[PDB]
Amino acid sequence: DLADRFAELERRYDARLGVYVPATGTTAAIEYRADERFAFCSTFKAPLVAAVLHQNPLTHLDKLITYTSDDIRSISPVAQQHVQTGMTIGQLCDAAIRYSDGTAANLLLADLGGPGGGTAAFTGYLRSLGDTVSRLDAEEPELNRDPPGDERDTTTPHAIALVLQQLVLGNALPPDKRALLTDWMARNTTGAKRIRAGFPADWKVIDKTGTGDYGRANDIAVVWSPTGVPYVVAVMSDRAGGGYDAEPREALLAEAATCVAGVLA
Amino acid sequence: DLADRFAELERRYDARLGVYVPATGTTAAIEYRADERFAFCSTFKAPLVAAVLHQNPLTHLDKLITYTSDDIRSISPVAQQHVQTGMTIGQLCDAAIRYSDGTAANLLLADLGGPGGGTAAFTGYLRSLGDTVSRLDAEEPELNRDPPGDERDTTTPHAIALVLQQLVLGNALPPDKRALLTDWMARNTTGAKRIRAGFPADWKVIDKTGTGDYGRANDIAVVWSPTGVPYVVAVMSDRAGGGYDAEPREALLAEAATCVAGVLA
Amino acid sequence: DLADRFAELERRYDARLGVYVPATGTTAAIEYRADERFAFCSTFKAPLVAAVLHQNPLTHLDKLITYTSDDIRSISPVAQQHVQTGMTIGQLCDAAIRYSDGTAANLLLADLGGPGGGTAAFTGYLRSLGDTVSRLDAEEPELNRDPPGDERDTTTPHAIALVLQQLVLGNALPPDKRALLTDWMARNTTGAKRIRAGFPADWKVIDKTGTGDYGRANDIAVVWSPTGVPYVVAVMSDRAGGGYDAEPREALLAEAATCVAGVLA
Amino acid sequence: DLADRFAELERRYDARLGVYVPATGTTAAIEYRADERFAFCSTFKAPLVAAVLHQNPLTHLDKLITYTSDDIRSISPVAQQHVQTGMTIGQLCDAAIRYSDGTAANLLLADLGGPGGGTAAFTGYLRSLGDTVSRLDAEEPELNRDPPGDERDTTTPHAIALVLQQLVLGNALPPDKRALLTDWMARNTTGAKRIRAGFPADWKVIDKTGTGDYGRANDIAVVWSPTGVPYVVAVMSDRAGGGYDAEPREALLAEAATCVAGVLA
Ligand SMILES: *C(=O)/C=C/N[C@@H](C(=O)O)C(C)(C)S(=O)O
Ligand SMILES: *C(=O)/C=C/N[C@@H](C(=O)O)C(C)(C)S(=O)O
Ligand SMILES: *C(=O)/C=C/N[C@@H](C(=O)O)C(C)(C)S(=O)O
Ligand SMILES: *C(=O)/C=C/N[C@@H](C(=O)O)C(C)(C)S(=O)O
Repeated sequence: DLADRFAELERRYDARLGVYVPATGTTAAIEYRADERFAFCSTFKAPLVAAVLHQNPLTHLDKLITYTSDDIRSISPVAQQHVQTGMTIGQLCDAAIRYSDGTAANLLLADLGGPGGGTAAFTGYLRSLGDTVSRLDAEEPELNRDPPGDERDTTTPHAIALVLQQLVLGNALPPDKRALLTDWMARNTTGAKRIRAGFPADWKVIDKTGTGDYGRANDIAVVWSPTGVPYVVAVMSDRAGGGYDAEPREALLAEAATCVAGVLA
Repeated sequence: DLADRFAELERRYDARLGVYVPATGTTAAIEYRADERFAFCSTFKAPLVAAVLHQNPLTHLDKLITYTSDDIRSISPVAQQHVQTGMTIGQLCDAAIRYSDGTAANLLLADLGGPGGGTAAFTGYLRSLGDTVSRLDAEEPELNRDPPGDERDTTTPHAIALVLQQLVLGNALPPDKRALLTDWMARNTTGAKRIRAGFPADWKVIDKTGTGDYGRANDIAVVWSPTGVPYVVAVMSDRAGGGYDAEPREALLAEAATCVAGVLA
Repeated sequence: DLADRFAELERRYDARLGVYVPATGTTAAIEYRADERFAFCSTFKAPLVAAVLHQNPLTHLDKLITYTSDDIRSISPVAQQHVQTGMTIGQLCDAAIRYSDGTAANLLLADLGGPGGGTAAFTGYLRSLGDTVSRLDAEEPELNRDPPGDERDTTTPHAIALVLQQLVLGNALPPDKRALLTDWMARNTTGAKRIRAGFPADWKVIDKTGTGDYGRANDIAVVWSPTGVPYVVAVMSDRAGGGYDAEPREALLAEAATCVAGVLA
Repeated sequence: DLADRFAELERRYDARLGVYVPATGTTAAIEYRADERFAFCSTFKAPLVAAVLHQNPLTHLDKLITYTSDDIRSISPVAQQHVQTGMTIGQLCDAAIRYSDGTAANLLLADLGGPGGGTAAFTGYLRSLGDTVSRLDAEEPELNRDPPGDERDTTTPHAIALVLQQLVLGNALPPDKRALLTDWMARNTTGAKRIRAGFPADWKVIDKTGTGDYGRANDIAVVWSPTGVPYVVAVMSDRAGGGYDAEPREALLAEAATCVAGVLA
């Protein structure tokens, strides 16, 4: 009967809440709008880094990439400060995950190559991981402002949680590459008020946030209980009824994570 | 059903969980063995300090009390450093709440005066708050050693929660005296791994812990939601099956408070 | 003295360092190459929006400005996503201060009006604050790429400090317009590795950075001691011996700010 | 001329200040009352843990130590909650450093073995490292209330900084034991408003604090530059002119640390 509390949070925040938690040997899966489509936003930056790491040897992280002023089309708090110096693949992976750097994600997508600047190649990496519903059709910041009902650049809480499970807890990556992604998400600096704020301090939380227009605000995370049991939590939400200028509500994601924590205790 | 999760941690930690959260205008009351009798242990020092504040004026806190080395009976991290100087009533209140000092509580009990070192006077104060169930018959450290089934020095999560609601949230004390009591519990240094560990960091938590033999571990608390809504959480537990030297499981209290936080979210 | 440490980092980083801390009532004035001219770079946007605040009332902030793709010339993380909808006056101020948007600054210069994109109007506001030395002649991205020795688009560490002192601590703007200017500089997102990284955490730091070619890296800041004492710190630097594409060294600005924080404590 | 700022801090805070920083290869040695005697306070718990580490193998840290209520003679936030279950030697080393547990330090002194609870063995360990000035004669908390002028339980900022240098940067311990002591001092929870508050955030600071009567406030630490250069900072202070109940001033230690940070920059 956890769907009642989730439905009450939707009424309180005027939002559509989507929550999925994969099942464990001891607990059942938590599902609220798990198979509904929400916008990817910056949450695609976590499997994108894994895609770059998967198709390249570890030595590729030192390849320097140079870009111009016209490449910075969205908020890039790190790419903005290295236009003259350039950036390696590893620095692009660090900025895309920890600071949600918009330009870093577009260069990482271009590093994947192929049509669409790497969007079709990234979606192919999800299909190889069993993901059958997610899709990425544009770059930043276009993928954030898709109209409601448009299935472009959307995923499901059920789909993105399984992808995050194989990248961190599964064997989709070797231990050396998987340890790089886990450390990057563990030091994320944009999710202090989302899933991290809903879980107690003794719980470990690595995450990658995502914000867009129409009040969109998601956060995919892997949590560790104080005893050490790992759970994957996928929380996504939008407020498309409020319009394009709808303000996201980070408290809804923090409140939903507090509901999930009581069930996982 | 929260009672099912409240019935698993008993089997998981081999304990007897007692939870009570007084109902508010928006939320219902959380009950699990709420009317079952649990030992006061060191939690009685919260209504004990409020008793001294109730009968005595503000200037009574500056009254010095002397004591010899014979009066130090239980754990007294502060009393073992003022045997030559003595402590004023205010210091004994600060030591009894924040550090759970055993000798300070015995001195505050004798400060109430009466039969048995101020125990009957203490129970008499509990009766004025409408609590006719709880009782205190012994002094430190004998009240922690009462065998199970015995009703001496016992209380219930139902009756101690309403008492804390009257003292901290109600009008049991005038505002200037109530501000002093809340500050001491807000700076408690013995409850980091109990209710404070089970609630998210953005929740304010004041508490007074209680430990004892037979695996007794209690924590009565008044928590505040990130929006400012106040609740009262009373969690008590023991493991009488493990014998006299049963080990108290602090993780059971912290894990129980997370369940309460989920429903209260 | 401080001048010898200020003469060491220049050798450590192969740069030309310029510091100025205007004297307050308590301590003296820290000066090192204070009157030597350094490039304005993106630091001119701090007094720019203050000029737009001064000669227009508060209702002018709501004025909409429509622009095309050809107007995007320098880096513009915020201005590049509002080509169809346009931006307001206040939105251009927030983007030019917090994100150092080049397009927003070139539009703010045009909003002040006048000849040559209104650069003389900008300097037409500096002498009114007493600044005789500083000058601005070009728009982005041309003011950043002036050759060394040229005096166009230059100020001095002595010249832009007292203006920042007048604009944050003096009486240059009314309180209604002062609150907005200070808030925008406190939420700056382009200078976490400069003066902010040099001062301890308990020091409030508002700033507006500036970076350009020839290894030019500036940061003007108003810091507050843990006790509430305000100070104006202006650190400008270039590397005019390494070519047009010399790498700017942010570490020198953070080390110089630490060398300023020592005497101020 | 850095001794001029240390004197003004002595004048402003009404306290005697002791500061020593051992000279590295690039910088010189910073001294201010470095050879004067200051009380040990809780700073002796850093070499005490290293003493137990040095005299015993790694698996000795798993030995369970049991104690009674009488062993809690000072503030012991960790030992007070483990009277029933007991504490291992590894847990005693953690609590003595991170939480400055009083009972844990006394038990570790007994683990060293020797006359008067093992204080003669701890002093002998300091003589082994080359320290011929420091001395420990009392236990907790008697070593904190010594009168001014007494050499009992005192060291010097010059001697304690050289002891801490070999224990962390030197090779007084093998890398396995040395990594445990460094990790414990890195996660200290009692020095937030002392040396840590005086250094920029991008400097890594491990430390152990000390506080006692007569306004005594010490903090020994090892800091790391943003580039990775290590320095040892020993800051001690008292206010013995203010009497037994003289309040300590943590801001004096934080302000003196900011002066050292600017010189080491
Ligand atoms: C994730 O990829 C984020 C984009 N950032 C959003 C934000 O809330 O800052 C936008 C859509 C507003 S942006 O293009 O900066
Ligand atoms: C508060 O009054 C005390 C509970 N005392 C326990 C403790 O953990 O300190 C005992 C059982 C150890 S005690 O009889 O002091
Ligand atoms: C102020 O806003 C500065 C722009 N300066 C440079 C920068 O790194 O941001 C450039 C390279 C964009 S300048 O191109 O002419
Ligand atoms: C280590 O230096 C401290 C022991 N405790 C002191 C403190 O300030 O925490 C005292 C002075 C309170 S004590 O004598 O326990």
